[PDB]
Amino acid sequence: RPATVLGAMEMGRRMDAPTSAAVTRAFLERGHTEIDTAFVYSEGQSETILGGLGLRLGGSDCRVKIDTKAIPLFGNSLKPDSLRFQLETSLKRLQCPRVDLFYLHMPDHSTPVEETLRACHQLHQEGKFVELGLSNYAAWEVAEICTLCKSNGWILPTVYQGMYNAITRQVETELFPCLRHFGLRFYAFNPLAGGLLTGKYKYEDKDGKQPVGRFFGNTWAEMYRNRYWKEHHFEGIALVEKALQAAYGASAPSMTSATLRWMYHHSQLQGAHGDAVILGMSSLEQLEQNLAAAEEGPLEPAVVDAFNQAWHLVAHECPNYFR
Amino acid sequence: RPATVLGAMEMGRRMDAPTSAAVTRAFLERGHTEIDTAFVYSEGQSETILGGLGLRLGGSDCRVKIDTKAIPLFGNSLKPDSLRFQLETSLKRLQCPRVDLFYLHMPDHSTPVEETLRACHQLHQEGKFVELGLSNYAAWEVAEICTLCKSNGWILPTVYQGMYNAITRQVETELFPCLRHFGLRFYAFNPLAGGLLTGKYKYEDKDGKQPVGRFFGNTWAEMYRNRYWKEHHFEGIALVEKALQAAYGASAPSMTSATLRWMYHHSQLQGAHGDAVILGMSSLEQLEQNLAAAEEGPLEPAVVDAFNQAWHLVAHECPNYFR
Ligand SMILES: NC(=O)C1=CN([C@@H]2O[C@H](COP(=O)(O)OP(=O)(O)OC[C@H]3O[C@@H](n4cnc5c(N)ncnc54)[C@H](OP(=O)(O)O)[C@@H]3O)[C@@H](O)[C@H]2O)C=CC1
Ligand SMILES: NC(=O)C1=CN([C@@H]2O[C@H](COP(=O)(O)OP(=O)(O)OC[C@H]3O[C@@H](n4cnc5c(N)ncnc54)[C@H](OP(=O)(O)O)[C@@H]3O)[C@@H](O)[C@H]2O)C=CC1
Ligand SMILES: [Ca+2]
Repeated sequence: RPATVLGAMEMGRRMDAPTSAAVTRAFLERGHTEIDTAFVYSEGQSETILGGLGLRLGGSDCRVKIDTKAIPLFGNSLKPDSLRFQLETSLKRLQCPRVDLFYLHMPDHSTPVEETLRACHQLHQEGKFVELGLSNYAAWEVAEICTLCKSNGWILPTVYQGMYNAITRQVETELFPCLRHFGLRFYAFNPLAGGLLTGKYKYEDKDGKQPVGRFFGNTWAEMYRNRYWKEHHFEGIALVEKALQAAYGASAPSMTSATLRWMYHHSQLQGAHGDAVILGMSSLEQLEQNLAAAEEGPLEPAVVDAFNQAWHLVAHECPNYFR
Repeated sequence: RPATVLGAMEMGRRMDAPTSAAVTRAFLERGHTEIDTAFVYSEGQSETILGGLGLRLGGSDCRVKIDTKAIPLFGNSLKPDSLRFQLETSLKRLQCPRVDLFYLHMPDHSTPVEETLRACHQLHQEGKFVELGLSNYAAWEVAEICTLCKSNGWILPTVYQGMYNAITRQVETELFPCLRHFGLRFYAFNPLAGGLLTGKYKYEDKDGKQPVGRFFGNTWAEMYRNRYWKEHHFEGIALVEKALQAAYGASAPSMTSATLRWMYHHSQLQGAHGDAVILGMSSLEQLEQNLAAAEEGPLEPAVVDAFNQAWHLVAHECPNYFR
């Protein structure tokens, strides 16, 4: 019931222009509608690829919805001037007059949030975007922002994009309550923990095999290792894999599939409120594999219990949902 | 360095009028200053006892600072009218014209927070209290409240009273950052987890011994059991007890003492910001025992590591700091 959005992060990085176009064709041919990219993804090659797929983005004669973000990393801030530069560039790349969703990618702890939101309003007034979004803000920062917008009559954020998966559930305690209260819908990223929950890695690979992927041989490799590559995580994947063979046997699904099905059927996400899962992939064979799992049904209760047991294993060493 | 406040919950319940007066005398004779009670504590007998100790409370010729609260349980709400009835009664009981701190005991999910705060302001304008407080609100509810007060020119809350102890640290992740941002000081309750961290119980008592205390034979017995009486908690106390004997030997302190010393020396509480620990007791022998531990010095690092290891044991099954 929960929506599916296309994660365009690896477009320009692991997937070339052709592979990315193929993936977008596949995604849309399953009736899905929305795509997530960002100013910063693959040095801007992501937004430029999508902008050149002739999707007439931002138009009225247009079925596809597009999402982008502005960050306060590198030279950039979320101060008014930088904020504009980043969006205006995203637009020129995407070859469109406006985006459907515009996120603040992360908190800019050096810029008062008031200044940023006023600037967001002024940009909304100019029709550069439809909906405002937040990502990686703490629950309480969201509460502040929404209250400031109500009282200053600025556009309220209506979508939160956050780190959520079967073995990473910090968002549940405070963020979700908060989001439901202020009426934001939640879009999940890292739904496979970068691929860790596909079960294709073993802990001992950090010392030896080091397979070129999300966790090895790129700029952000180490960050992702500090996030998800813990011993207790690999215990938890094993625990689920054993529970899968036990309850399903020979007919057992891949735990790529199991992990995605957890998000769609057994998480706190709710189709009713417009929540979505942002799917990640580095290849077409992976997307087809994942889109299938999206449509698959719910899991036996004994497996959902095992996921829960695995989460309890790692909860103490869980990464923060906020920067 | 962190302050000490007297928990007056058991006054009228486990401690009679005489025992409570004795405890207040002892507490003040160590140079401490502030006392925490509530409208609801022991059906009002707490506030009435304190009011009859001739402390000339709320007066100018008065060394002691007094704290009370209004709840939205039972008939009561935090709507303006109820709010007044509760405070006005607290005053008549305490025999004083104003309280030094006035908490909203818990969130009233059936009353818009705006209505409540306006009423709090109007009551502050009338000089019924000095400082406004919150308790058991989610970090993000606090952020909302403070922002509404700034923008509506109402009194801001300046003290948060929250559930905090060596084996219960959920407040650390989001609440504390938030509190430091809005300038609230934190007062810890449940510092001994209701007495569980005194190490006087063993898990197997629920089935047999059931010793009349915080955890047995009262209205709230079962709530406290659902909060702290878990198997993994008792593991953790054992882990600390072994670490104490290991690093200190024969000269090892009681882990009533160790637990309190953790709050005062090794927690996130900071004397600098005016943070405090609210001490609980059901007898005078307990208070003298605890007040001693308050003044004791810091702990060996190997023991602080053991507390940390114990917290990691129970973090997944940790009670929420918010209602
Ligand atoms: N702003 C934010 O806070 C964030 C937003 N996002 C957005 O959300 C999306 C989701 O995040 P992401 O980390 O991609 O989510 P995932 O947890 O699903 O990670 C996707 C990764 O998992 C692996 N994978 C994908 N498909 C398969 C498969 N079929 N079988 C085995 N492994 C597979 C791939 O890793 P590998 O290359 O190792 O094979 C792929 O790169 C991103 O695309 C991006 O648009 C992402 C990160 C941050
Ligand atoms: N803001 C809020 O929502 C809350 C506020 N409060 C406040 O917090 C204060 C402190 O909380 P409280 O839970 O009472 O504090 P603790 O967590 O320290 O628990 C106190 C209880 O533990 C036991 N105990 C005390 N001293 C000893 C000792 N020396 N050796 C062994 N056991 C001991 C006693 O329980 P027993 O005799 O029954 O075994 C005592 O009644 C309260 O008094 C109250 O003012 C309390 C709850 C909620
Ligand atoms: Ca282990």
